[PDB]
Amino acid sequence: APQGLAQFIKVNVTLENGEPVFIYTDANGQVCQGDITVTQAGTITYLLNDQTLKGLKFVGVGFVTPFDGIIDAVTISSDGMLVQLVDLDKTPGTTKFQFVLSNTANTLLVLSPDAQIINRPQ
Amino acid sequence: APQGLAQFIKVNVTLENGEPVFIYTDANGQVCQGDITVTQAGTITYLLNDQTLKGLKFVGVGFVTPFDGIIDAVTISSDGMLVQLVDLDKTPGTTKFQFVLSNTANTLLVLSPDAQIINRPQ
Amino acid sequence: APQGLAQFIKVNVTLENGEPVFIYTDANGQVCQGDITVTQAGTITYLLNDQTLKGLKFVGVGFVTPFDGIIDAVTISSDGMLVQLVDLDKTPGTTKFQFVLSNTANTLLVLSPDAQIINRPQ
Amino acid sequence: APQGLAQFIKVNVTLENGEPVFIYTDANGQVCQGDITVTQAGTITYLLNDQTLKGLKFVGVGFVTPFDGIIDAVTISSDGMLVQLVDLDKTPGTTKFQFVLSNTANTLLVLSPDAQIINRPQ
Amino acid sequence: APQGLAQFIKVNVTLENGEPVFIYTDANGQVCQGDITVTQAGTITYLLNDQTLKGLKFVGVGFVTPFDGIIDAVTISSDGMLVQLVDLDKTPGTTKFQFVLSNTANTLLVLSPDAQIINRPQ
Amino acid sequence: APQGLAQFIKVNVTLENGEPVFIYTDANGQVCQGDITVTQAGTITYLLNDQTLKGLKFVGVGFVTPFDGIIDAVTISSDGMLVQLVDLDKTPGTTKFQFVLSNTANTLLVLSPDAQIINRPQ
Repeated sequence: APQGLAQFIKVNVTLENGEPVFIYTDANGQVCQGDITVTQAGTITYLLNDQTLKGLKFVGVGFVTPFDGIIDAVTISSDGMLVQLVDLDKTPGTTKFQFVLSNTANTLLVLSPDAQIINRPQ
Repeated sequence: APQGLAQFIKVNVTLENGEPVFIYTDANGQVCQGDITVTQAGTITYLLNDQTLKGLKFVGVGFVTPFDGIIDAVTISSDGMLVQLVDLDKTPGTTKFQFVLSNTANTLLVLSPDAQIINRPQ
Repeated sequence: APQGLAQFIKVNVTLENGEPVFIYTDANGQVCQGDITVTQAGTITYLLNDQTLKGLKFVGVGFVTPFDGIIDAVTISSDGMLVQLVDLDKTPGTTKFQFVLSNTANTLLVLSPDAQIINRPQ
Repeated sequence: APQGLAQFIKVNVTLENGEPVFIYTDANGQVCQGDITVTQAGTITYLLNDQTLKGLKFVGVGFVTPFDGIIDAVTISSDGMLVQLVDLDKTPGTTKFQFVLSNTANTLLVLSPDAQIINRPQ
Repeated sequence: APQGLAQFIKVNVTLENGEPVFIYTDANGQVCQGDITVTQAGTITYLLNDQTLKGLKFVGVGFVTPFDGIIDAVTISSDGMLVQLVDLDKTPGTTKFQFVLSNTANTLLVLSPDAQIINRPQ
Repeated sequence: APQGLAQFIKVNVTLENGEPVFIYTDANGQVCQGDITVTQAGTITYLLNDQTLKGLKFVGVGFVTPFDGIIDAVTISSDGMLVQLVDLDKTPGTTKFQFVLSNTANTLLVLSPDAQIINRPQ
């Protein structure tokens, strides 16, 4: 049976001047931008590395255009350390998303700056 | 004992071209922009009017700079129809925020475009 | 646009003889009774100051007559440190309510003695 | 091995004059008062029969004196139709409790009038 | 009014070779097997004694044949330390169940080996 | 940067003789057994196709040996329609797991029969 591709990205969050900074690293330890191109059906797994001491946990992934069909689903682990995107790469196009996190310092949700997914179907 | 001001804003969400559009109205029924100036301690109450048929519910209010002290706390009702901001208007400045909503069509979170709160202390 | 009033009350909880005692203070640090009169639309914000060492968190606000229309809605923060009442002060009358809290010592919910809200519309 | 007693009570909730009325029935279909005497270790199982059309669900059982040791624990089913009290009947005395329920009409919690448990150890 | 029987079982969980082992004890401190015979309507209360240092909490009780009517309901305490089974012992027969637990080491659920309930109605 | 493999399995659940039957299908529509061999780091995505009319939702994936390191993490979607396993395929060996589901007919959790994951590292 046909398999897709599984991509793995670490979401490192530090504090600079009291506020969160999101640094993505790839499987080689290379800093990468937030943008991903998807060229076949698959998954994108984001692992949280919270270095802020603010108790960050993923609560989901947010979209300004959530019905565009670029990302099919979001799954989250019980400890808020992992989020995964399912992308069946049927609908071509681009979508902008932001990570949504809770914190233990206050009751405000934390948003990352926007990142982009580009689908190029097969 | 000293009282603050309570502001009330309706968050009307429609669909245009399949995607959500956020229209804020004030207590007079006037369309207003998302930006609010806070000139003393108080609360801002947002009531969801979901006209999308996508089962939107508030899940919180998100901030790219959540530790800036502009908004002190966020409260949410059990049905996801109300969110309230507490703003003690001690720390002057401006912060950008986006509403975060769940939907019943898919498992992606919905984000509004950004809005601004400006604190001018007394 | 028309604004309402935002009232702020601290809910101090101590232990006397092993059991919780609720002491309300107002914005001046004055001990006040639990009763509030509402004379226009607005909000009431309750901040938990738990001095019990029993891990108290708000889980809601309870009413024996919940459909009386005196309080329109209750919102709660994610950390259980704040609850807010929305009172549009359209329907005149009085309602009795009790704070509902979880604790970390056991699986029983904690109730405050009853307090009253009196609505006097404009 | 030693067994305790399991008591079963139906919590019938109707609306009279728009507001909830709690009617307890016992295993014979007899209306009973809310008060129970516990004369050995055991459980009390409360089954919700909501006749209000307000979508009531148990969310817990509340106590003004939650650390008195009369009731050891509360368990709740996932559908909010059952709550159970564990009473090891070690500590003698009496405690007053109220059922705490959510509803689908508004975001206020619903409280029953108080009921009493009397422990008489063996 | 007619009463049933309340049974009490402690679910002791240790680690052997890095993995959980479930040891049931009865009200006398005797190790018992997981199997219970129910000969009249009643409850079975399971208390978690987690000796693993893996932060185990009950999240429910699972069944391969959940619609067989042997167990009528499951209730759980807010701290995940207690689960209770309601067994009205109307439908005779046997059912196999496993405890379902969360842990704080990872995001996998923990299952006990299967145990059996045998109903013998009156 | 290095990518893994993403596998996709549909979890079809029917009722036979009143009880759930789990039928797995692969990306070709072929019925497959529950067992999967993992030969490099990647993800396994399970999509629920509930044909039971019992309101099944995934609540997690359970393991009798949850600390064996075969599966690194489980993620779940907000609607309970998807669960995903992360398998970094570092630790070789085999583990047995069961799907854990809630239902809307009763408060018992639903377990699948066991399935196996076999890790063969690279």
